[PDB]
Amino acid sequence: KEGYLVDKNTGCKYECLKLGDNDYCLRECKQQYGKGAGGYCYAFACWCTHLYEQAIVWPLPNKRCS
Repeated sequence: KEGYLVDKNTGCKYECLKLGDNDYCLRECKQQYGKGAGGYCYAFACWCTHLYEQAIVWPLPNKRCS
């Protein structure tokens, strides 16, 4: 159930730092979406790829960033 992790509030896209560097993506998903996660940095977006059914990926359905 993989994809870009999501801002659980406004459901704006979750922006990662310099693309390529799969360090911040990893870290971030580690310390919010669980100490067993993984991912990498696309074009200013953290695609995380180690996730469970109870990972949602951007946006939210019922409250995307309007």
